[PDB]
Amino acid sequence: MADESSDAAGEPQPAPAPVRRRSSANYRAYAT
Repeated sequence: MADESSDAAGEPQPAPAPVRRRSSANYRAYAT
């Protein structure tokens, strides 16, 4: 494409959901 706005004019991709760190950051802090 020529313009960088084709992302919205064409097919927009679904945003990935962020993972929580309440169990991954507290569990890794005890080991590492």
